[PDB]
Amino acid sequence: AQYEDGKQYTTLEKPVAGAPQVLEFFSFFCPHCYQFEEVLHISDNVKKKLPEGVKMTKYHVNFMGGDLGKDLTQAWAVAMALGVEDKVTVPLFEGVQKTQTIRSASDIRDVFINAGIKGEEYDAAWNSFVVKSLVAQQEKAAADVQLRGVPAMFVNGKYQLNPQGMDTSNMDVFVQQYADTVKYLSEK
Ligand SMILES: COc1ccc(Nc2ccc3c(CC(=O)O)coc3c2)cc1
Repeated sequence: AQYEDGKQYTTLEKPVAGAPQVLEFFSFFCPHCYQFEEVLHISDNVKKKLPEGVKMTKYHVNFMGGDLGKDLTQAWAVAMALGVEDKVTVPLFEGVQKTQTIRSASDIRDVFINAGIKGEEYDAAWNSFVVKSLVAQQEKAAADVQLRGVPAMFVNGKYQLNPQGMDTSNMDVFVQQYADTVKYLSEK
């Protein structure tokens, strides 16, 4: 077959009932995740290959970066609660990996302030139980699939994208192959 289990994708040994249709996991410490955001725009290109209105979910993970890695999962919960993901994704990636100006929770908060989120607004979200639940939700989704590597994408709780089986001599071909695979999996 053109698409084969073990090539462009793998099949979860224990499917995840009730999982989101397209689920991405990333870390702001993750070098390929930086590329998936700034150079490849994987999420945008996958969205354009799926039908209008399908839900795509993107969660942060704890297992990279120690203390700050957990602070970033909580900050990503704030970003989701406030709806400001598009305002903070690039500054957080660059603060961690390019300028290395993010060394503490205060530095993370600075990124949101500079992006125009009010201080009182950020701190109330940071300390809220709604954000505690969003942190728990991100942890539970990663736990459900025994996640040990990012960037990862899962389709309908059953299939995991295998980008190591995609050719990377041409970045646009790679993005297209990745998005076409998601579309194929979503239609199974
Ligand atoms: C800069 O553009 C790019 C970006 C990425 C790649 N290849 C690549 C290879 C392996 C993985 C894994 C699995 C893992 O190691 O956990 C996740 O994502 C990957 C991406 C090639 C070119």
